[PDB]
Amino acid sequence: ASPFRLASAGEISEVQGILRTAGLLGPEKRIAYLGVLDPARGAGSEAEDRRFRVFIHDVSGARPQEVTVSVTNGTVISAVELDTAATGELPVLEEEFEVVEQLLATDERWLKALAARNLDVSKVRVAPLSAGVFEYAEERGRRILRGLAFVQDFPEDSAWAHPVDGLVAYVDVVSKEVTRVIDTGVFPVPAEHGNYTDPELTGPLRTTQKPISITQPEGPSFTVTGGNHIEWEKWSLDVGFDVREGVVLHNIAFRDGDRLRPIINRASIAEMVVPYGDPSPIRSWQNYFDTGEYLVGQYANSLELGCDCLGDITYLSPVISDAFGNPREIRNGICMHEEDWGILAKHSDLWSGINYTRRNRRMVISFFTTIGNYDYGFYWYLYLDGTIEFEAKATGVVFTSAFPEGGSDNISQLAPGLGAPFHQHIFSARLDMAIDGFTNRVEEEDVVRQTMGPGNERGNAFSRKRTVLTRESEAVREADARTGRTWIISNPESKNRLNEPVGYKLHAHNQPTLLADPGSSIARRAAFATKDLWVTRYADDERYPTGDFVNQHSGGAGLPSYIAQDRDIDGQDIVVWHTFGLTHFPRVEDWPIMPVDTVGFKLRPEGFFDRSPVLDVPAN
Amino acid sequence: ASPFRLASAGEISEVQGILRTAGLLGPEKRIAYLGVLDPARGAGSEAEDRRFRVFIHDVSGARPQEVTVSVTNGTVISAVELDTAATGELPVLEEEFEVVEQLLATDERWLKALAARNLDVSKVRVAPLSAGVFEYAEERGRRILRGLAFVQDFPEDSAWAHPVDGLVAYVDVVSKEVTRVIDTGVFPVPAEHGNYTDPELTGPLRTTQKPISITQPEGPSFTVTGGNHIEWEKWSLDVGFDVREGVVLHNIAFRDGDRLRPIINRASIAEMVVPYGDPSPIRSWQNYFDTGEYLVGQYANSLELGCDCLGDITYLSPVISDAFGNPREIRNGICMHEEDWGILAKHSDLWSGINYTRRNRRMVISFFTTIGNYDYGFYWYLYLDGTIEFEAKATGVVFTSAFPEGGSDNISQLAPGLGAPFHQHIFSARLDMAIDGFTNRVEEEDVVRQTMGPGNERGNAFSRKRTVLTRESEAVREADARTGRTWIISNPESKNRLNEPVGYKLHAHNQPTLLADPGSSIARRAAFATKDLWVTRYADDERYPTGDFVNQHSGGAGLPSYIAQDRDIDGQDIVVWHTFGLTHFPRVEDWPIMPVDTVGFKLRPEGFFDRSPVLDVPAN
Ligand SMILES: [Cu+2]
Ligand SMILES: [Cu+2]
Repeated sequence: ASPFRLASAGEISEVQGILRTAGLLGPEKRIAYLGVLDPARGAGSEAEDRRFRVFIHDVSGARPQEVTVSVTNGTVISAVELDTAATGELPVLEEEFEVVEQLLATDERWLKALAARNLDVSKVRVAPLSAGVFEYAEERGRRILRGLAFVQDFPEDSAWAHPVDGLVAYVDVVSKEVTRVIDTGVFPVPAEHGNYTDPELTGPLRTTQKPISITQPEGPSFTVTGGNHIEWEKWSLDVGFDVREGVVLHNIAFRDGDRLRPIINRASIAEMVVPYGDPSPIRSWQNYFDTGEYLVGQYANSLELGCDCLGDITYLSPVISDAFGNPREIRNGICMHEEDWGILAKHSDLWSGINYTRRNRRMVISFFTTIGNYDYGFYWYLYLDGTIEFEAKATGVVFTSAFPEGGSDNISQLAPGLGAPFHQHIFSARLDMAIDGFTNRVEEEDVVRQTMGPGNERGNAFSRKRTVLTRESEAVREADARTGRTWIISNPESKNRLNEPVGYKLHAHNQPTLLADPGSSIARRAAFATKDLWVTRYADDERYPTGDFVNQHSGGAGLPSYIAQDRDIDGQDIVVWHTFGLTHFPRVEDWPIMPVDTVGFKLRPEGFFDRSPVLDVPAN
Repeated sequence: ASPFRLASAGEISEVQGILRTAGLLGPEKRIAYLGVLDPARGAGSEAEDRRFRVFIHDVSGARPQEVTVSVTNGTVISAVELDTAATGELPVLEEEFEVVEQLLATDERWLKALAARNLDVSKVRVAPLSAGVFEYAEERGRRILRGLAFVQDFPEDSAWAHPVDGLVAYVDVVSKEVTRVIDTGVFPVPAEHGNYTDPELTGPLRTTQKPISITQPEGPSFTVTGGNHIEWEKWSLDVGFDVREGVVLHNIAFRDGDRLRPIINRASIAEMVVPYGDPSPIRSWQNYFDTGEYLVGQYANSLELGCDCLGDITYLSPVISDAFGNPREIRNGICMHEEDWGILAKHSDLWSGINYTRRNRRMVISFFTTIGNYDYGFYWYLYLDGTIEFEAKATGVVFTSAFPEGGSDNISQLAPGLGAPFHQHIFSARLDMAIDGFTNRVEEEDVVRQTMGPGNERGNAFSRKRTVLTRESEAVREADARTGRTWIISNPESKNRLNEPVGYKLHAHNQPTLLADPGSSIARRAAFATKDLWVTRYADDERYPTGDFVNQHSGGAGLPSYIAQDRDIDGQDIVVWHTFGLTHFPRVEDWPIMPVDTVGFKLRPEGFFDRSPVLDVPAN
């Protein structure tokens, strides 16, 4: 049995049983996070000790704990109470989100505000959002949620079309008290509806699209063994799933003839922040840490065939735990399939008379998640030529506000009186590198322009330069699209036939990074987002760029803390953290429902192979 | 019917008859370029007048002429003699390429160079490349091609694997003289073959790739009328083909309700430069102007179904003129098909209970060309949401040299002793803008970061700024990926319902531009490539960023010349020229045959529509 297989429903139940038996899961206990711990550093280590990490919250306000249980031996390996005001609060529970609207509905200040706007309280939906850490000392140690109002005229109506601006409430979800209600002024509530399903808005439906059928008469080319192990066109990997990160890929390797050579030990989107740049007090605290605070894997959708995933699809239905330890499966939550990718290589040679053409194809592993108004698709691609690529697709309904009279420098109009606060969606891919094994290093490669003169008389010469990042204090790098900056992860002791260290080159999209002022809370809490690439010495306890407990943490927690250790990264077990995102000034065509936009990165072999790894692909 | 239809065989033959009748096409004349001209500006279209422009070369050595004929009226509109030493030589003739190897084979200095290397002349292929303008005063006014040697061991051998470095010959293709033979020293000639079809090199072929059947049961969704008029999912356009530019798109328009709205009047890749960065005198003059010097449309491949173009494909077989004025058809030279493009939009709403998912698709129009060792595919994409995108695909065999013992800063090693000089593939897309008509303008949009303080107390705010480029003198812009710089083309007199000028935003990949020293011959001849964006006031004689005659032509024509006019581009008939390219540092993975690498750009609607233009897309 592989130590990388997906956690079984019975394993979750087993952790529940172990926890309750240990008396760590009473009536007031809630599992805020639960996930298996994959194998520590070993090699010939065979002791199958399946362990799970759990964050246990206490509804009575009693200190929460971080517990590690061995589902194999049925024991509690560790259990530590947490001082949340120091180390941060646990992830928000879905139940806590639910209580916000309820409480506000019976709060005088809230009802007072709704009354002044002639808004029927039973029609007002509340988006219960993370609070972060700002200037309210009373919040330290307490679990707060901040709610924003949206009018829903009827059950099937889209409330996002009707933001109630000038109003925000702060709710303590444990004592269940409305700590604050702020009403800066009445703003008219956008009247037009945004029901993209209403024929009055859609108009007659197109009858012009003919069907495109993608089939595989002989089935797929990849094989799935042990439930989540993929073998496809020389590639080898394990598809894992975590409630916090979503799909995680393990042991990405390419079989170069005889040997199965490792490339990336673990690949995942370790974080994703969505900061808002509207200076209004109503939204200036708004910053979603979808992965850290909400847990994107928890909200994974059940993908439909022919709708979400077209073609010959192979599904994985991961199992997560609920607030009480009961296993829950996300039916068809993961799509696995291979798709045509046009031309791989082509050449019509005059001298030899040989005309050669080959088609490319990509293995696709994906999942979609819904975080309130937004929906995000996470796609990992494996190409025939050895390229690894990640692509995040953003859709959903844009978060609205009112559009100020006289316009705004931080909000765009989408409809009459309907505003759309500017914001970014910034991802962090954590890549536990394993280029032909763990001894790796990273070089920053810049294009080098040369001056016309001796040795370059015609001024046509251009070169390249590579700077090795030796210590962590010099591994916080920024982009420079102008000089064609990329980053190469190589293995100093593994050379190709030309006696050069094998490698893989990371190609970033060079999108803008965190725009917020450097002294802001969000710049402190999402420092990872302020730079494009980070390199750290590997450590089993350094899993997220923002830290373990992101919710309401004061700042400096993940990457900036890890880097401060200043460890040696030159030819060591290393991890690459790549920051990449979309800076969003919503447009009229993003309303009522935003068409997909994407961001990503990819890594290509750079002297990894001895020649093209795709010479054996047939004509077809 | 449509003045935008493709030139027919008959029209070509007729142009030949008109030139002949006019005494402009006797036995010593050769057509170096022939193409139909676009209808003149202004709705004042007094019937059909199909005019063609021709560049006529004289094999006896007499001055060439540029001629415009009205194939409709059977007249010569104009015909002028060309002083090629001032205005540039005509594009290279296919026949002139054959010449080089032949002449060299009988030259004593050449045979002497070959003998010094123990190479059999009958086995030495010569790559006859464009000359450019350097320090050879004797070349002024003459049609020169420079030759580089490659050993081909047998008929089916790939000579690219065996470059003969240290040797270059200059040849006058009209007087048929070998003007120069330069030998800098013997180099070992790389021995390994690069026969990617040799079973011994490929190893047994994979038997693991199952079929991926892409079919359209009811046929395609697009219609082709009048030979080249395409109508697909609200889009409307004409697919034209020019021997110099290749596929050209005309009258790109989107049907918005009852109104056919124009977006781009004309789109084409107006130039394509491939500069080499090896300071060796053997190659320091190497710079392919594939479009301007070689003419990409003339080397377009015949695309095979199932191999090059997969799915339900509608082909176009454009007609070009051979060197004598006879028409020549390029069978299946252009592919037109629509393809699935994943998720268009997706949202699962808690509050409304509505889950919505829609698929995207794109109209693809492409062709592939072969310029000696390389092959480039040109792909234009039209998406359901109104996005217009271009993608250039680079493949084939890389241009080799010897890898110097002791390494190199401008050449990389691909095999033992085999080098690959550093180079770039830079394109220029000419976009004759028509955003809701000709009255357009361009703004450069930068993201704006804000300082924490009054009005932005929490330092989270970020904005954007737009600068209107009013005169051509301020319309030569550079990229700034750091500030998310983009360019918006709007129609100041056409507003969306929110009273905002409709527009389209151009998203560049922000790859490095021309690396050469600014004082070099290439920097001046490919000045366009030194900047990302140029905007000009439309002129019927301003068609190429490099001018009409690029072959052995110095700076003095093209964009830098047009720009000096400093015309008004603020709310005028304007043209956008976007420079974008690849910096290729050849890797071992690119040998023996290069796997596809890509580059491009796209334009997305920016307040062009009144809401998402895809609400009428059915689920089915
Ligand atoms: Cu957004
Ligand atoms: Cu290249």
